[PDB]
Amino acid sequence: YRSLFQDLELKKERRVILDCERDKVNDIVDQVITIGKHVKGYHYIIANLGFTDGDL
Amino acid sequence: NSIQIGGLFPRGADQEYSAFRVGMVQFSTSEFRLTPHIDNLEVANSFAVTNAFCSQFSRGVYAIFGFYDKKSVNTITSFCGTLHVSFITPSFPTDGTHPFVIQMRPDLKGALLSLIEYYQWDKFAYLYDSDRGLSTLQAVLDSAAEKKWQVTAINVGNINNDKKDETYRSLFQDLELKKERRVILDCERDKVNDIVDQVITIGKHVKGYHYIIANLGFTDGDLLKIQFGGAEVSGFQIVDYDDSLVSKFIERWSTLEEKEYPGAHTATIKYTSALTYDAVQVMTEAFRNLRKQRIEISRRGNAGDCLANPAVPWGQGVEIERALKQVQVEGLSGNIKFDQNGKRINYTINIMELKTNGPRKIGYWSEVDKMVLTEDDTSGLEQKTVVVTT
Amino acid sequence: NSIQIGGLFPRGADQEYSAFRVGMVQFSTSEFRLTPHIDNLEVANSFAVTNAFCSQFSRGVYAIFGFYDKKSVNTITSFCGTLHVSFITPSFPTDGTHPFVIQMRPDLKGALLSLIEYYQWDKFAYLYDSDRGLSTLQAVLDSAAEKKWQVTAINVGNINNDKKDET
Repeated sequence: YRSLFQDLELKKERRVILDCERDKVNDIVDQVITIGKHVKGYHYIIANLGFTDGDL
Repeated sequence: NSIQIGGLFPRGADQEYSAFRVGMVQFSTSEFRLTPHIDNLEVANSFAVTNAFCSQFSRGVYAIFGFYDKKSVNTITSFCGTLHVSFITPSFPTDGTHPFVIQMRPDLKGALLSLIEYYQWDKFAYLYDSDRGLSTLQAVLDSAAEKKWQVTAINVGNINNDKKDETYRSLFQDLELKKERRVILDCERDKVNDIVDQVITIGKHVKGYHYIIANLGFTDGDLLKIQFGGAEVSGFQIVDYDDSLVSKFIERWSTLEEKEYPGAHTATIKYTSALTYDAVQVMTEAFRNLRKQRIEISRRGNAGDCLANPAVPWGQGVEIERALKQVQVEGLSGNIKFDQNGKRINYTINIMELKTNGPRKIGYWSEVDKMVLTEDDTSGLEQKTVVVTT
Repeated sequence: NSIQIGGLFPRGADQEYSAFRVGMVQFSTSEFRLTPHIDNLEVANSFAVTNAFCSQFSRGVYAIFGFYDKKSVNTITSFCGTLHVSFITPSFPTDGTHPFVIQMRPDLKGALLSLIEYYQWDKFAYLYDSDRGLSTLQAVLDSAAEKKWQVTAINVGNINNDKKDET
């Protein structure tokens, strides 16, 4: 993910749409909290019916 | 000689008690084997301190070991200075030069005030736990008006454990009223990692911020969680793991049984556990020198009641206080030399910075040999300050 | 009833001991006359505190009176909260709400932080004796960052009595 998110910061995407299960979402959500790039400016979209089932 | 010593320990400090027993394995010589009167009692209640104290005072022990609270700082410095029994601790030093008080924690505010002058700050936030006293707060405020600094000093120990998540959002957003990119944290490694996770809660650990941890346990924190967060973390770790004397201890420490000795099998170690093992080296070298000087101190329970009015003690412990201060040994915390008051001297504090590759030394600080930088082969984060000739 | 009470007093506080006896003249009713176990001892040494304490604890007294040092703040709040004997003092209050601790000094930092807002200050010098604790220093610093104040806080109790003119 540090290989992936720093490649995402080559284009610096403030617009991320995640399409995973609520375990695999919260894996990637914690990787965003790992790199710490969940500050204002970014926008995130979870693409399952379990929006409240994540780590809100 | 079965030398009766003290065995006070706060409850939950069993890793320090584990390294206490490692010193009881390594430093129990054939000349004498030490006899600990183990009192795993509380530390905040001085009633719990006094009953463990006056029981060992009824034993006639010669060197009491443990910690002390900021409540029990004036219990230990009052009775031990009066009842002529030396006390050894890894806790924070006392401002008053009290007799019979030996203490394993070297003074950090000399390197700390020198560190802020290195980073050349003028206004910074200073969150602090008041449980180790406010003498470090008195140090940064006396240098605030001296070097024209604007300290944002807010206590954090007043926050109860019930709601210590919304109070930080009240606190950090008030810290973002002035937007402090310069935060110095003065807490224990549990209370540091509480506040560190509150920084990760608000997410303001990005580049631009700077953080300073103000204890000797810099590697004892949560380094991996904000190793790649973006901000710059700079601290002090006295346990130099690069030393072979430290590493061969870890080769004995990390191979211990974790079930038998709790918190031992991990390769990392608390500095309080390291200062505990260093204290046994000083205590053994003392009674080896009492065996060399042949000052026979054979005391039964003649001290006895600590409520004797007046309680006049046996005066041979004054030389035992002196012979502790005459011990100059090495160890896990470098050279261990004492003054005439029990404060550690001729030490060297290693300035440690958390980087992308992890913790990294940039310099060392001794008490009179001040902050001299240590070599800076910047292989990781390869920027190397491009020389522009003209 | 000859009610045994405490009689701890720091040495040199005899004017307070004088008004203590005026209360022993005025407020000694016919129902009961109080019995002070007078201990005019030191206040900095907790050993001197404990022997005067545990003697009256051997008496079985009901209300111990005196002062306390910032050294003996954690001697009184530890034993009296444990040994279930109430203590009365005119000394400065404790930050921790300890049991069996009664104290005659009302909190001044509420009027003090309100007074600086009345004079509308922004930068001031704050010399202080640390012997009454640093809770008043904690009050003015928590209102320093609150009201954007620049406190010049320098301790003065560290100055010894030998050279307290050139310092």
